[PDB]
Amino acid sequence: CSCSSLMDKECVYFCHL
Repeated sequence: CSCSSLMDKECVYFCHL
């Protein structure tokens, strides 16, 4: 699981780092 911009913490919580 990964997002476009790991920077955007919102996008992180998603996959949960």
